[PDB]
Amino acid sequence: VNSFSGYLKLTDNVYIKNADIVEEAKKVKPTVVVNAANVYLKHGGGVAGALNKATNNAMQVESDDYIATNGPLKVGGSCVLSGHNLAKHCLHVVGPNVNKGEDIQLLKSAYENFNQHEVLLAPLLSAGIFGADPIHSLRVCVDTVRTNVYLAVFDKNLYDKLVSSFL
Ligand SMILES: O=C1CCCN1Nc1ncnc2[nH]c3cc(F)ccc3c12
Repeated sequence: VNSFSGYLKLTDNVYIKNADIVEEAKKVKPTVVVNAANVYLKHGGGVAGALNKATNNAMQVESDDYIATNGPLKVGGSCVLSGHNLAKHCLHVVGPNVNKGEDIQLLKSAYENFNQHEVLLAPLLSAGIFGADPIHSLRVCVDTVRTNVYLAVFDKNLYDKLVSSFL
């Protein structure tokens, strides 16, 4: 038993809710919140900008030190950093950004990072400003992630579409 509330159960291990991931994280304090990161951990907009804003820019300060030490992430890769006031940890995962011409097949690799964590609160990778089809992203999630994932979808219209079309 865990504290996630109001989710629709899609599969054995995948759950979905129309919610603002920032508000959900603040209320749940999950062990892991996933960020929709880029390879430079520049959290300027989308989910990343919202999560970073909710940390009062502490996520960005920590991220800049991470990059200065380690260099950029790989597309499809991830790193674990602090969850600040939102979660114990933030798993920064880089899905491919279609608006940069990145290969979509990397989306499966991106989701594989979730399997290193027993339970996660997450957005749909490569959705939103990353330009992928969220219905495809949901399919890859269900077919790749084996750990327990609670997906927060900000847009109510999109949430209803994802549910209604789910196979
Ligand atoms: O809806 C979708 C589907 C693909 C990613 N994505 N974006 C979010 N998904 C969940 N929670 C979110 N909170 C936000 C706050 C913002 F300012 C901007 C975007 C989001 C967001």
